[PDB]
Amino acid sequence: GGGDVGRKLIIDQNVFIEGTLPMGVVRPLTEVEMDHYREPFLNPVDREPLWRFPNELPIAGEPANIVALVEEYMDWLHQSPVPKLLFWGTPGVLIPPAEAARLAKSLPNCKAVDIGPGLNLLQEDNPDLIGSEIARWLSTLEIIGTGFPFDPHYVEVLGERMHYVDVGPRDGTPVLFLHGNPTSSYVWRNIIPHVAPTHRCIAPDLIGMGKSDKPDLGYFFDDHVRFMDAFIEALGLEEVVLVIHDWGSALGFHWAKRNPERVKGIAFMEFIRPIPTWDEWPEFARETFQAFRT
Ligand SMILES: [Cl-]
Repeated sequence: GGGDVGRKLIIDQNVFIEGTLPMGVVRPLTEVEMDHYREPFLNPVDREPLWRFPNELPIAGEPANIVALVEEYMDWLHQSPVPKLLFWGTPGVLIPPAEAARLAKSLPNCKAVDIGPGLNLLQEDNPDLIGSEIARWLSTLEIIGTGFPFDPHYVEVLGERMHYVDVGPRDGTPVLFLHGNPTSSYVWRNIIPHVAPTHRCIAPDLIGMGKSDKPDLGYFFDDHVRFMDAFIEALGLEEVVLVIHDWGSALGFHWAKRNPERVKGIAFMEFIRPIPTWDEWPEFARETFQAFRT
């Protein structure tokens, strides 16, 4: 029946972690890094978000509700004067170089930065360029390590505990870092130290991911929207700068569309846009993502 093939891969065999995660990094992840990425998902039942996410991707018009939501935030982004910083690599996964270049020209107030060879987790291939460029860009606004040496923070959100990194000073505009699938705040570990000297860095683990709680949800995008909206409010955030990636970019752009006065800049990379046909998905990943959605 529907879903059996993709669930066997992602839920039973843990393919998103053991296979697709390496497919998203140009360099080889170390065993220590793999173990940090594996930690939330040792129990197969906890792998639901890893499977629902690729089934939410807006590919070939489906699911229609996600396609519409993403089209809406992309239209918002095209009409917004907010400062934008777009990182891209070659060949990319979600964003081919030609699309990055086009968006750098068509989006208002947008600087683009080539990180060199990159797939999906650009932060793993060139953290020092991404971090240093974010830090320089923040200084203009009108506002590779394997460890995770951050003090834990936890906040109750709609009755569920969410984990986050929170470092840097409390007397400015904070920078909110949003990860995607199948990562956690760990993906930002080598970016945050470039920013923390000047700006507060807040990096939550999405519900069901990282060190956040694992409620019995379907882990649709709607669930992530609800929990991230409530996380932001539970921290009392007013205005923010966003640094977003992958499904975290869908969260960040959708939040910005709904809260435009509160977004003072967006840095983004390997982000969710509508993929009109399977031909626009990279061949090396096409049979994999088709199977995930079977
Ligand atoms: Cl995904």
